Amino acid sequence: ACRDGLRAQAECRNTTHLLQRQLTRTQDSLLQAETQANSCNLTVVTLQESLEKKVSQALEQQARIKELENEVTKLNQELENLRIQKETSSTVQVN
Amino acid sequence: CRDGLRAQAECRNTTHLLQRQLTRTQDSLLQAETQANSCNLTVVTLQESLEKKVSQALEQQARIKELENEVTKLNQELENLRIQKET
Repeated sequence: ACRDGLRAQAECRNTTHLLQRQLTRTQDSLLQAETQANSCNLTVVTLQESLEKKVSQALEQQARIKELENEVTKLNQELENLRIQKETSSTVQVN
Repeated sequence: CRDGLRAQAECRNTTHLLQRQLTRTQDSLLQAETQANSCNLTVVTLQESLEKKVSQALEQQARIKELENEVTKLNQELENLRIQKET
């Protein structure tokens, strides 16, 4: 009889009911994932900020190392010059 | 019956709309998870680059201190030798 109809209507009502709950739960999971992505992005920006500072600082240090190397070379040459002056202090032309 | 045929066609249209919304939301969910996973990789990449740059800055600071010590040393040697000469 119309028993078949009542059963079909119940099935459809149950299915829509279930789908609504699944939809709400999936949307909630979506928003949770988006919340995680947002937080992660701030972490990325913070790391990028710190890396920029360190990259600049490393370059500054390399310039300073170069400056100091040049000074050590200069002072070593001055010491070497004094040693050579002593080495040659008795050297004359004899021919 | 007809009381059921109408109620059924409607409930069918609603089922389909909800199934469509669910699919869309699931797909957006997967995309958001991928954004989070990609971001996680970027974090690891940056953490490792930052660790190397921090370590480089430490090595370079050690070198700077060594060189500064050498400069002071040589400067004093030169001053002692210069005072000694013709005093």
